[PDB]
Amino acid sequence: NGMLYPQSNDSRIVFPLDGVWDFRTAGEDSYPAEWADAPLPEPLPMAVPGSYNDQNDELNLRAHYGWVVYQRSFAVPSRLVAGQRMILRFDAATHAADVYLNGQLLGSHFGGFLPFEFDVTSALHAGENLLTVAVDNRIGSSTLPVGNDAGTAFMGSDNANVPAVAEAKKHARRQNLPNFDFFNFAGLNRHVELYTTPADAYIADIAITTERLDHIAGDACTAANALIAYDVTFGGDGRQVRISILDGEGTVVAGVTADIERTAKASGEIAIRDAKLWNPGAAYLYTAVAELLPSRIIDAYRQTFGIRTVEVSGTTFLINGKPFYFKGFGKHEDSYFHGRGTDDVLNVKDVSLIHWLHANSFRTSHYPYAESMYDLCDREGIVIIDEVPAVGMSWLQYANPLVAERHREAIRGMIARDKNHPCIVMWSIANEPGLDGDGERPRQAYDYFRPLYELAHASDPQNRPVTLVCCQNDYTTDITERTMDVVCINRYYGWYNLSGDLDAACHALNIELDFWENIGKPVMFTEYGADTIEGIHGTHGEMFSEEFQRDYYARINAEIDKRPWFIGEQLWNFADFATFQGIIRVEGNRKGILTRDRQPKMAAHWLRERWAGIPDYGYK
Amino acid sequence: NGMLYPQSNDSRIVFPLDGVWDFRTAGEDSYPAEWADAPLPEPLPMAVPGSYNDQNDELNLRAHYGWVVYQRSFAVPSRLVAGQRMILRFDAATHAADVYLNGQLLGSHFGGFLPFEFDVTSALHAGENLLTVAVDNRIGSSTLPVGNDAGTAFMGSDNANVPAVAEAKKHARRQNLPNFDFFNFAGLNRHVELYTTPADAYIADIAITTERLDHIAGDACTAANALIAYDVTFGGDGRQVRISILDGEGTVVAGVTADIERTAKASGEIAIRDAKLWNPGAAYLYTAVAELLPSRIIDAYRQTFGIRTVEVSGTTFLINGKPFYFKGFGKHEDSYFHGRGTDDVLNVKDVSLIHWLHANSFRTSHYPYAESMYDLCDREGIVIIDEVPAVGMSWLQYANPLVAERHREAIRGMIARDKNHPCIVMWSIANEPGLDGDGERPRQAYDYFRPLYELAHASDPQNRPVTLVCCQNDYTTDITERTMDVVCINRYYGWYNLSGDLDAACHALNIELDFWENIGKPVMFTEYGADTIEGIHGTHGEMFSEEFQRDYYARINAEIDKRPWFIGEQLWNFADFATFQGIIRVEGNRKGILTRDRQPKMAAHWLRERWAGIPDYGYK
Ligand SMILES: CCC[C@@H]1NC[C@@H](O)[C@H](O)[C@H]1C(=O)O
Ligand SMILES: CCC[C@@H]1NC[C@@H](O)[C@H](O)[C@H]1C(=O)O
Repeated sequence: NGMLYPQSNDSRIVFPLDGVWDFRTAGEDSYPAEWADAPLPEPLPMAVPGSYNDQNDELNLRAHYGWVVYQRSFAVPSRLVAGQRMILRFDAATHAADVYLNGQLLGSHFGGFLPFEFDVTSALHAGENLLTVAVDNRIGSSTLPVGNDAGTAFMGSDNANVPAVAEAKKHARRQNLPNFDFFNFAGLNRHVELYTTPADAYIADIAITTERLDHIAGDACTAANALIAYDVTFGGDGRQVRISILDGEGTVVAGVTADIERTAKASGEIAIRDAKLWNPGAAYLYTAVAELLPSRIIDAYRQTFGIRTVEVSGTTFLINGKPFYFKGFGKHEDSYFHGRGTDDVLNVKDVSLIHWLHANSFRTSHYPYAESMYDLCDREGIVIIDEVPAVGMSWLQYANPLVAERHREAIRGMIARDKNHPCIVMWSIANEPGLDGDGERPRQAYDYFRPLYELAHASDPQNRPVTLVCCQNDYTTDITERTMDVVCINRYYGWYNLSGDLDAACHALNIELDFWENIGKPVMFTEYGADTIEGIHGTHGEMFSEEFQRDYYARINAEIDKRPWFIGEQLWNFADFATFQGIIRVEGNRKGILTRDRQPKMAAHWLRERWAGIPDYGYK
Repeated sequence: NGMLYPQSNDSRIVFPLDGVWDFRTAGEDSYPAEWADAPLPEPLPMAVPGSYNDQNDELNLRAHYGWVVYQRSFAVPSRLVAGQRMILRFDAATHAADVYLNGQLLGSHFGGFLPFEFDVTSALHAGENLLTVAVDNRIGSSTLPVGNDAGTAFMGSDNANVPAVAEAKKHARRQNLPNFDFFNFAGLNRHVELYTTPADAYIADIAITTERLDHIAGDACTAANALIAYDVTFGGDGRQVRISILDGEGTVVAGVTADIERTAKASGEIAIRDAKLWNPGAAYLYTAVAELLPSRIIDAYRQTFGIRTVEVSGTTFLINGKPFYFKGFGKHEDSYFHGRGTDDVLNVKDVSLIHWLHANSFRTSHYPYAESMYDLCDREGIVIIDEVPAVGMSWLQYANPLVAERHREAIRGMIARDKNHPCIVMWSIANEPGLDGDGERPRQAYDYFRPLYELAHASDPQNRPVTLVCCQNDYTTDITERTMDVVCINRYYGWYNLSGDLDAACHALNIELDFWENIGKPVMFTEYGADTIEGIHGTHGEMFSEEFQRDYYARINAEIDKRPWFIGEQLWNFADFATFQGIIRVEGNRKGILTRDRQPKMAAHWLRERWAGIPDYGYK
């Protein structure tokens, strides 16, 4: 269950397999398996970590449907692998992968945004090893994220009543028809690495939780006492593990030796006096060092963590007992050449931009992000809402067992991967699923999503709040959204409806706000905004002008400022990003307050000014 | 019936009233009557001619609903008006106007794109006169062009199932909701002028027709004989009119004195040996000089005309017996400050650009244009399809008697105004009305449009072909379009349907072409294209890129080149233009092959190259 990021120390080594690989496109629903037995014939180069779609302009890989095959060779010293447990880890293969080492099928995986790994101890041999990875990009009614089995993509245009169109449609080249509004970037989007652990016994998982805070200071910089819990899982086979708590300076401030009881596991509590707390805008990180004892040390892992509590109370969102207000946006892992490929230069820059904007939070729309981004936000005091790739769901999916299991897999996998991050304060179990309507549809939606709500609570040892990001819908027939711990709504009053009319937009918004006021839950925006082409200007800003985006946020935010129970503003989007092509997508989605090259539109400056005057704690 | 453009000569003088007028906005359905009786209080400046909407950035006149009031003073010498018939002419007031002179109501007009005039002989007085013109911009279910009485604008976005939206809509500020895709620019869009004729008897109308051509030369530059007919109508009250035919150099090549028979009228035929013909790309113009005789002259008018025949024969479009092929586009009267205001600098430039592109034609989508543009195309050899403002029509309109009468008025007015232009070769009686479907709808559409088809043929002394520009629809249930003289179709395969897929788009296109092949009518594009933001580029062009627009025209035109019965390609659009704001309109409509500033996109260069190799005659 545990998926700790590979670590190098005295008992463990990591050997990265990133770089320029060999690559071939394959079939719509098959690939030659014998490609795993020998070097790929006439291979293309493909850098990895990264989407393959924008890495070859001779081909149109954005149009590709089905399989591609990655391959590379590697060799490591035999003396290093000797006596060790050898693990091959893929941080992300989008969406599904078959993995071969030296002609042996290691196995397969479907989750496109969460890591998976194989024990290759027996599959490895000395000298060059041949690693072949088939990657499947196909989406459909049974995938998460959801694809359409026929018809059009989102916000796709059609003239279905024209006989010639209907006929041509049946012979059209097969394409992925996304059930979501971002491009279906595929491939080895994140790192690949071989790593080592001891074979006989090893640390397999670590969970650190903040259990209680005693006498929190007025500024929440400290608590007189913090009670934290540890849970270390072991693999392999009166054994003991030593746990040391290291502060920001490397000083051991607490330590305990715990017994390993048998799934071998050691668990307990540690009291830390005058603990320095993790807050938005003021991060502080400890390290929990776990050492498996035989004075010598058998295995070790260093787990970063932060000491803080999260509690929804009435209409407030309390971090360390302080009423927090979200300032931020939905993001995407999206950039010009990498596509969905992870880029830590871009992560560092983006985090700096979040600081520049005086934002304090974002959501991982619409899939778990690269792990490094969470580490970065841990050390930079930026709060995260962590979201699974459950986007594009409707009633067709709720009756599908394979979908349900993949959804459960995504939730359990995300939380297993990300549980230790202090920056994460809430889980999102879906984005914009069908929840409303008449007949039994709302009840079917509820019956589908509640056990997933409960699962997220059961899987998270910190028991953070759980939400579901709700599309603009009939809130009166939706019976699911109101039952989340925090109500997270996507609303586009004045854009997709009442278009360009901000007075009417604010009126409508206020009507729905009056509804939510009676619901009595804490409520936040997780999306709202307007497509905006930088350089389009007007003295009276119309849709697509910079002025209109600015005016839009000014009016809307002026309205939500009147509601004490409205605890956050996350807009759409942080930055322009790539989508499936269509008549409403001007070189992708342009609701970014920044361009795709991270340059500030007028709205970004305005929002920066507003957010500079809004405190993380006590705004409402 | 006659609306000859005001002319200055020995018997007539024209006094233009253009310039900077006084201006005030008024109410949604009224204006202060005392504004006609005295100078406007606190007036704004407003240039005439021009739309008022973009002439004041302090106000948001684009959002204006209802009335505005223009006003100015003028004085003319008493000796000039003495004994003369004084006529006040408005080339265009969009859409409806009330006109007052010196506190007296002169009268009213509906129809925003055709001229009207008043006899002000008795209302005029010496010294300063006060001219007040109230202009109404409102469109609705009974206007041409058609507005929507509720809901959203044309190609607008909605979330009607959201209760807050439905409620907010009921209280939204009133706006014109166009059922058409161009901005509702209003005001005194064209010139205003006072002019003079003799009072006792005067020339009221002239019609020149090319009756027959005998032995047209091989190069169509001349005919051995041309039989032309004249029809001169008189107002006022053994009288005679002399008609002299002047060639391109002012030489009298023919002349006759005809009797005026009483509704005073003179009518007859004139034979011209070795007549020089008007052709696309090779214009030649004569002048018919009509002089009312009492050596002295009572009245005179100089009517330009061109000698040429137009005949649809089977699937061919014959100009002077030669099989013509349309190369061009729909245009708009649209520019950055003038809006729909006439601008002859821009007309001259645009005509030069039509030459640069090696185009030979355009359609006056979607309203009759300023008269000067037709004169310009007369002298520049550019062919025109003349179209009434019957755009946005559906079955709601066909049952409306007022709409039917306004439609007949538009047809009769357009043809009465424009009959003498040799450049005009075809009438369009509507753009994209509802024609298809099931039940009685196709029959209802047919029964509405056939008498308008017949009216257009009866009103035109030249009896030019008549068409109806058809939207992308179910061509199998449409029973109206196929009965037109030329089949003019608007098709957006690959843009509004089968989006981005040019293979499927061409396949669908070919299916419908297979349908039209058997109809046995000549068929042409009057619209097709793709919104294109200049500067957006891709190696594999996606929707909104320059490359995609280029590719679009390349593939589609490659398909229509295979059809001998396909006699023309008019794309959409000549240049980017302003629309009502909405989620598919990136600062208006961007399907222009030129920018709004008349700069060429990649597609323009490609089309220029293609059209350079396609002859006006004999391509098919
Ligand atoms: C469904 C309407 C809003 C929609 N919400 C989810 C995002 O993934 C999209 O980008 C956003 C948009 O259309 O901008
Ligand atoms: C809805 C069919 C297309 C439409 N046809 C009429 C033109 O007035 C519009 O500009 C054009 C467009 O959307 O580009």
